[PDB]
Amino acid sequence: TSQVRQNYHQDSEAAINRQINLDLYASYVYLSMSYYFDRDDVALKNFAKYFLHQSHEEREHAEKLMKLQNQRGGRIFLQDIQKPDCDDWESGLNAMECALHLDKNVNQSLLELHKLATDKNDPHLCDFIETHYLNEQVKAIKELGDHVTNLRKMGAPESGLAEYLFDKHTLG
Amino acid sequence: TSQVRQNYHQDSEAAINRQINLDLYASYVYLSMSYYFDRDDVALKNFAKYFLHQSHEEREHAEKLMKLQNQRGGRIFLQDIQKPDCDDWESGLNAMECALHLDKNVNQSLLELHKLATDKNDPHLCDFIETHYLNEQVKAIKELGDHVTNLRKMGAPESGLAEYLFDKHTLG
Amino acid sequence: TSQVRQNYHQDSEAAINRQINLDLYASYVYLSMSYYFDRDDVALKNFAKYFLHQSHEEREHAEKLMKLQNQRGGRIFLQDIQKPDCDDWESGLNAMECALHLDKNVNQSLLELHKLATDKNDPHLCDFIETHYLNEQVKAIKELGDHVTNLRKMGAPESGLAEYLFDKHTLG
Amino acid sequence: TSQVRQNYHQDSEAAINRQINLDLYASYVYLSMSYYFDRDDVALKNFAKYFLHQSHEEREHAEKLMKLQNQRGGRIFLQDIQKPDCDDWESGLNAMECALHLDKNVNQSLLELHKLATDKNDPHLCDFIETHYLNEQVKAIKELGDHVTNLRKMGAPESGLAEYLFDKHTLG
Amino acid sequence: TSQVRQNYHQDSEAAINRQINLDLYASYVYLSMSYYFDRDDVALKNFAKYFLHQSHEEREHAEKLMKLQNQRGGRIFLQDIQKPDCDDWESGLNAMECALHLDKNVNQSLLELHKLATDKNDPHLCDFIETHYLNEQVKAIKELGDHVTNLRKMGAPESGLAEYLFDKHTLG
Amino acid sequence: TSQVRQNYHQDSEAAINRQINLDLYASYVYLSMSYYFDRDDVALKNFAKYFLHQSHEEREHAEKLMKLQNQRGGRIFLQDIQKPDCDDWESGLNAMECALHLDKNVNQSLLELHKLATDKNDPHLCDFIETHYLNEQVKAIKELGDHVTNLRKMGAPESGLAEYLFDKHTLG
Ligand SMILES: [Zn+2]
Ligand SMILES: [Zn+2]
Ligand SMILES: [Zn+2]
Ligand SMILES: [Zn+2]
Ligand SMILES: [Zn+2]
Ligand SMILES: [Zn+2]
Ligand SMILES: [Zn+2]
Ligand SMILES: [Zn+2]
Ligand SMILES: [Zn+2]
Ligand SMILES: [Zn+2]
Ligand SMILES: [Zn+2]
Ligand SMILES: [Zn+2]
Ligand SMILES: [Zn+2]
Ligand SMILES: [Zn+2]
Ligand SMILES: [Zn+2]
Ligand SMILES: [Zn+2]
Ligand SMILES: [Zn+2]
Ligand SMILES: [Zn+2]
Ligand SMILES: [Zn+2]
Ligand SMILES: [Zn+2]
Ligand SMILES: [Zn+2]
Ligand SMILES: [Zn+2]
Ligand SMILES: [Zn+2]
Ligand SMILES: [Zn+2]
Ligand SMILES: [Zn+2]
Ligand SMILES: [Zn+2]
Ligand SMILES: [Zn+2]
Repeated sequence: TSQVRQNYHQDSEAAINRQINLDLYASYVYLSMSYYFDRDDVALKNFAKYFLHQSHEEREHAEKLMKLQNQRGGRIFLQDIQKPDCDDWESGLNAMECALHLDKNVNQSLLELHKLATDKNDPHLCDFIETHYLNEQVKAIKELGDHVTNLRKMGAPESGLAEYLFDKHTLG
Repeated sequence: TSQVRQNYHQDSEAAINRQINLDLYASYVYLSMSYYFDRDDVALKNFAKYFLHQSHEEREHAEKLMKLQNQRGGRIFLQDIQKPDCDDWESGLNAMECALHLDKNVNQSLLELHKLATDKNDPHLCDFIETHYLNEQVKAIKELGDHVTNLRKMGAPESGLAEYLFDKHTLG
Repeated sequence: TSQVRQNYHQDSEAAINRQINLDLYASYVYLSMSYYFDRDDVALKNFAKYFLHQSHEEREHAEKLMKLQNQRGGRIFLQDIQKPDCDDWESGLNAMECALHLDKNVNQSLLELHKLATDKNDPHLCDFIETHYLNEQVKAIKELGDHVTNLRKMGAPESGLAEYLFDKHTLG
Repeated sequence: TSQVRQNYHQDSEAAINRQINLDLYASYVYLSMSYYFDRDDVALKNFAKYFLHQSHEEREHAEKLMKLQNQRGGRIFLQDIQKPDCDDWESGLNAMECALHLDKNVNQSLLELHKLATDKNDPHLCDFIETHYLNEQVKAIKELGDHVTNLRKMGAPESGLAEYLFDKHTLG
Repeated sequence: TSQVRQNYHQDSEAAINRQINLDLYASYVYLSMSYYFDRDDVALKNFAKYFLHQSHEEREHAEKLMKLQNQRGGRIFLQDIQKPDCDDWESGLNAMECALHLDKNVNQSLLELHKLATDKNDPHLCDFIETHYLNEQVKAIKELGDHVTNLRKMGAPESGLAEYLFDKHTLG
Repeated sequence: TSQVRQNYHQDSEAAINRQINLDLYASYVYLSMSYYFDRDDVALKNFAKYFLHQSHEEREHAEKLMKLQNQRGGRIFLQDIQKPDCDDWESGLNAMECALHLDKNVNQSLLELHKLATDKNDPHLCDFIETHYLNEQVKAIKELGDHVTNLRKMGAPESGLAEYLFDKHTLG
């Protein structure tokens, strides 16, 4: 038992390790999405930049959870980072829809982690999740919903004009 | 009778109280419109910002009339602020049409107030209305008419592309 | 169901709408109080400025809750904003006592909203209330209590000297 | 009953008074440790500076809890501040071990206070503890653990060279 | 015997330890007084600030004596810091009267310490006391006397107006 | 076939995808190493910072190869990123030895990729590898060798003093 460990349940430690993997996975999905939009036959530079930004953020989230694990005297155990479900993301709209679905999955995991912390009477962990993650997640989900709505209203994915203009006027 | 009161008719005092309520109502309508455009399934940020600006302006108008009432030795009596007629404003174009109709209603009230002031030989009140309100109202009505025209010509409300581009290029 | 909605109970959505109305009501009460102190037969300019500041803050609170409602995929429903209970607020002391009572009522509502969020296992909503509102409310209530105490000790409301000096030395 | 008091349980009020005493005690322990390292036959200036910093911080914590007690309408009751268990702290390593043990005791108290606040449905108090204290405490405990580890690995307490170099390279 | 110790009598060493405790006690009394004036039913912010300043100064005095003890090769022995005689300090005037009495008690102790140093032919200790403490103490006592006089002349403690205005015009 | 593709062999495209995976793996190994040194029972902050820097660099390498793949009209196919061989890295020295071995493995892969490019008469790819990667790799390997030598000469891993001082004087 770590000399620093206090009020830190085994289950919480395990759940933090799983959340580290999921954040890294989410980083990987966004990395794949980013370079899809970098292909010469897709060529939406600001969609590419947008997803690369999300990729780096998810990596930073994982790093912050790795720091938390050590702060509380838990031990980090890393797992393979699974390749994303798609190699080809179809269109700007489809990628935004996929991002939205991903972010709600990550959100569900965070909410389950918060519930566990509550159940184990770990107010430090509850506070960590609420402060660093919950509102960020809500904001990301709202932003992706907004983007999906605008793309649909503009006539995406069938209108390549719509995705081009959105890339310029919203993501640029 | 207030020690400051001079040449200030009872009817004028009453009409000022009614105009305070109407300006507050107009503030409320614009507040409702603003956050409609903030919904994830509408997602026109500059339409939202535009109407929030109008909301605050209408609130400032009411405050300035409350100051006038006290300046002249009248007594402010506040009434309930009625909820707007709609919860869902339909489209950018429809909201601009509704705004236009509202502003002409407020204008009619201001013009009736000015007529009353004229009828009661209250040149201070005539000057107050002419200086603070009449030209502002004419400008707002012209601007909203301009916006309605551009949205219609662009193909709104059926073209979600039209409302998107207008949001970016005129309201942004 | 909104594409963004997640872990957001119907009851929470409804309670947020009620809190929006109450914050707007509180804005209205403070607006009425402010211009009472602007009357020529009251003439306490810093009491007027103090309450106008509270009015605007309460309006900002409502706007922030309207943003939250949209962030979570809820739908804003606005209700009439009731006129305050008084047109004449009596004295600086009486207005401060009324403000204190109002702020504790708003606080009770916020605490009930937080309890609901807890009961519905909505840590994002718990965090929103705790972070934006609870400590602000506690501080406001403490400040109003302080002001009431000083006014009473100075000899208010019977001493117009007391309210004059307080206006200058505390609120100025 | 204080005019400001709301949702503030008697037990919470009492627990805050006890935490004020414990923070003051912790301040006192660190003050004693600091000047031990200031002795001519110990003479580790940065160990002295390190503990004096912790002493002042603990004093500030107590002051902030005294402010909270008044904010909520509780009444501060102060108790004697007990002298620390030791007059002679032995070595840098032993003092760091003692600091670590102290900080975990203070942490346990804070966690029990948070549990009480939760049990009494006092979200303002839960938020106060989580925001001002829990993460600070976790960070302090991690830092002290780090310091203990480095001192042990370097060969402390038997190596006066180890404590000298640590004083220079980590605490300086 | 410390390698640095020279011309430093056992009795002087003991008296320094007692003065350290008394300065810490005085710090504690002023801390209690400060937060009394922070209560919502007292609410004199500058009385609160004034006493908090005295609290910190007394703490600094103790720290400087702890440094002296080590400088001369004496050994610090800390004792419990007794809670102050009152939890409720009554009024601004009564607190200033209590402060005055406290400062004269601390002064008497300092003068007895100086007499001891003289009796033990310790000119370094005589100089330390004269330079760091005696004139500071005389100035504090004169200031508190001045404050008591002004509060009494203004009509304190019965005039809450007097204490309010003094808080603003002298302590602010 | 991509409209941009020219002189880009299928085998080269495949080898680039494998190198992307290996760079990401190397990023992951360094990430694991970094937070090992962040544990409270290891507590070498500059070893932690050093490996985190290498992690980010390897990620940037992968991103640059993903850009190259698109530049040449190849198609990125991502694979799982395998967890590192160790969860516990033992000591600073052992981690530096592991880093050295890893970097020579990555170097061997880069050299095989360069040989393939040469065999397929792809001077653009030869130039890309030589310019972005080969000299960087040689420098990293030399640096890690230097670090291993200094740690061994200082008495690592048995001397915790050696690893502490190296952390301060070389990595700090
Ligand atoms: Zn983030
Ligand atoms: Zn990073
Ligand atoms: Zn797999
Ligand atoms: Zn929390
Ligand atoms: Zn929080
Ligand atoms: Zn205007
Ligand atoms: Zn205003
Ligand atoms: Zn109605
Ligand atoms: Zn005119
Ligand atoms: Zn354009
Ligand atoms: Zn606020
Ligand atoms: Zn606003
Ligand atoms: Zn009504
Ligand atoms: Zn919370
Ligand atoms: Zn702190
Ligand atoms: Zn302080
Ligand atoms: Zn004792
Ligand atoms: Zn909380
Ligand atoms: Zn001093
Ligand atoms: Zn100090
Ligand atoms: Zn006692
Ligand atoms: Zn002398
Ligand atoms: Zn590089
Ligand atoms: Zn990058
Ligand atoms: Zn595997
Ligand atoms: Zn070449
Ligand atoms: Zn070259």
